[PDB]
Amino acid sequence: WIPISHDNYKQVQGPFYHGTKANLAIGDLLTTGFISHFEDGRILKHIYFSALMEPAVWGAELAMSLSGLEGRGYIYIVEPTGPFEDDPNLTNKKFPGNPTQSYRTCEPLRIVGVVEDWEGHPVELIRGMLDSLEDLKRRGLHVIE
Ligand SMILES: CO[C@H]1/C=C/O[C@@]2(C)Oc3c(C)c(O)c4c(O)c(c(/C=N/N5CCN(C)CC5)c(O)c4c3C2=O)NC(=O)/C(C)=C\C=C\[C@H](C)[C@H](O)[C@@H](C)[C@@H](O)[C@@H](C)[C@H](OC(C)=O)[C@@H]1C
Ligand SMILES: CO[C@H]1/C=C/O[C@@]2(C)Oc3c(C)c(O)c4c(O)c(c(/C=N/N5CCN(C)CC5)c(O)c4c3C2=O)NC(=O)/C(C)=C\C=C\[C@H](C)[C@H](O)[C@@H](C)[C@@H](O)[C@@H](C)[C@H](OC(C)=O)[C@@H]1C
Repeated sequence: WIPISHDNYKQVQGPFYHGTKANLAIGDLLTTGFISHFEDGRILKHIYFSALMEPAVWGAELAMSLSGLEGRGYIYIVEPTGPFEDDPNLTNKKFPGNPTQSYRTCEPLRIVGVVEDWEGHPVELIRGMLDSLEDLKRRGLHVIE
């Protein structure tokens, strides 16, 4: 397993997926739903995406739940427009390496397509992460812009 950094992200093949509450068209830039999060003594602002579909399904479900909104989110096929790196939240935490192929970037995502069809996770599965994210939100440690 090879860590993805600003030195080697160009070696990562798409496609990529992003889950969100944002309602945008193909060709639009995602400048919304960046996450302000605490890391190494400061707030950083990143948008998150994956080379696999399922992490974006989680991203859409949690975007909708944290926003208190009804229904399924949106999943976009995306390209980063600047350097990206492993999401440290999902890298050498619960699993070795970055098995969900989840990445973060400081620059907007380009929407290049839409995912229409997916099977969601049961809400019970979403509740434990939502509880944790609600607390981090209250503490200003992870905040959707
Ligand atoms: C694609 O990721 C998803 C599913 C992966 O599928 C799956 C199978 O692969 C996972 C990987 C590779 C992990 O590394 C991981 C993990 O590191 C983690 C929790 C569980 N966290 N919590 C719930 C259990 N509770 C005891 C502790 C808090 C996980 O479940 C997973 C996990 C999975 O379930 N982290 C922790 O336990 C700790 C120490 C802190 C958590 C902090 C916040 C809450 C999270 O970081 C937020 C910012 C998000 O990152 C997640 C919600 C992910 O949603 C997205 C869209 O990113 C989600 C895991
Ligand atoms: C008393 O301890 C606190 C210090 C407060 O004050 C303050 C100013 O000083 C801090 C120090 C000195 C840290 O060293 C620190 C830190 O190392 C860290 C996060 C924040 N972590 N996350 C932010 C969200 N993001 C999506 C995931 C990573 C922090 O906020 C802090 C932090 C503060 O905020 N984390 C990480 O580096 C990594 C790599 C992962 C952590 C994973 C989970 C999420 C955490 O373990 C959860 C379960 C909590 O245990 C902490 C958040 C503590 O919060 C409480 C109330 O217990 C906090 C350390």
